[PDB]
Amino acid sequence: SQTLRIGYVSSLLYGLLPEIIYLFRQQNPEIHIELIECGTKDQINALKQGKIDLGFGRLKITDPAIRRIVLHKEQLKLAIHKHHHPNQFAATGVHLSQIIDEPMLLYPVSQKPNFATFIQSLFTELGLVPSKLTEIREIQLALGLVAAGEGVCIVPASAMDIGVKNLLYIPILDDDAYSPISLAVRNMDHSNYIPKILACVQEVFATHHIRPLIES
Amino acid sequence: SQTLRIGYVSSLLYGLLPEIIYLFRQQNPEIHIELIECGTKDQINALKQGKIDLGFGRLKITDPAIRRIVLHKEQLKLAIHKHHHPNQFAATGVHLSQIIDEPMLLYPVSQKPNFATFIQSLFTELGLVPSKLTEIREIQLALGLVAAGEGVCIVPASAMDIGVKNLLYIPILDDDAYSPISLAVRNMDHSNYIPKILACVQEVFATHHIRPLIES
Ligand SMILES: O=C(O)/C=C\C=C/C(=O)O
Ligand SMILES: O=C(O)/C=C\C=C/C(=O)O
Repeated sequence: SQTLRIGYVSSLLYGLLPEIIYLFRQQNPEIHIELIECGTKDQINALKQGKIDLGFGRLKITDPAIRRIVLHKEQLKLAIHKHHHPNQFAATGVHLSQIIDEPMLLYPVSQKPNFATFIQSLFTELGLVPSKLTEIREIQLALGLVAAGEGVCIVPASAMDIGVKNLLYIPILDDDAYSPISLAVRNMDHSNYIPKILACVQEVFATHHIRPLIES
Repeated sequence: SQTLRIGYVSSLLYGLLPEIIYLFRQQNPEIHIELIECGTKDQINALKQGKIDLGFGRLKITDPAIRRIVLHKEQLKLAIHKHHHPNQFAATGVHLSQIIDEPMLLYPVSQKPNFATFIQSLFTELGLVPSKLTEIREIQLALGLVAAGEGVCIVPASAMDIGVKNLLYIPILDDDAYSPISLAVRNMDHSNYIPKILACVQEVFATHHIRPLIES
């Protein structure tokens, strides 16, 4: 009769999160899990109100009532159509300064701060201004539009395996070009699903030769 | 100043549609294209009201005011977690009769008829009743949930390359196990974007050794 509600952002479906949940379900078959689509910002209130218990997000949205556990620093990639700027965009990587006059697809469409405002700030903190920004509802749609020819899109590396054809995923060479994956929990939540889900995290990361940023 | 509004269902982003739009955009750079997320049923009214001009769908939803142009018959696959029923579900394929007591994920959540009711009817027309059905918002989410361990999901073959890890895509051996991709247009629409988009279709299909069901 125990129900664990887990908030997640869409891009995490293409990474190791499904494996983490699968392992948790195997180890804890009595626990009913609800996977709930929820942005990192929206997870704050969702956690505070008891509407979710765990929140897997990608922004450093701090709150005294919330504990953030940083799991992994994922590198960012510029998604482009494979015939776009064969010479200007090297497969070895681009700096953000090179793509300022490209129509950029941001995502998702949601309460802010979110991944769109995060990607914007990467340009901003370098003194750069993208020429055109369009916010798209979800990551896979933004990638579909890149392939349809509506520009470029910065995504986490795990998005490389989203099944949209004819894209290249090019390294972003600037130092701040990472998206941290984190688990948010209520600060005074002492339920054992937290240490349990974290052990699943470390096990799955270990399988993939990833060292969690946090030691168990 | 000409704007072509194109309705599409999500799964088509992992197929040849983005290429078709990209080719059309190259050939017709003056035409502004809006890609609009829209179910096959909802496309009927959208086309009738002039809110879209072209509708790429996956159901035979007929209407006297709408012309349906069937492009491709795509085979269906059962998405499973790679460790689920190693013996019972052969990689060579399953019949729908074999999976009736599996929790099934349907998609999307939308106005009906839709892909969920379509998948249901495949069981129904064989006298079969799935033991549990849960409707999920979108295809990639249903696939994420399969990998998280919430059951199985019938998808078109092109969904095989959606980047969710640890899934197998198993043939469905029953005869009716296909999802037709079609273009819907207003019956009395004589705009040249129709013959133009169809020529793009045939060109892209040709590149991929696919013969359109309709000859140009
Ligand atoms: O907006 C956020 O809070 C972060 C990520 C959103 C979507 C994704 O990663 O798919
Ligand atoms: O519901 C429909 O009209 C057909 C397909 C829906 C979604 C998809 O293919 O992703």
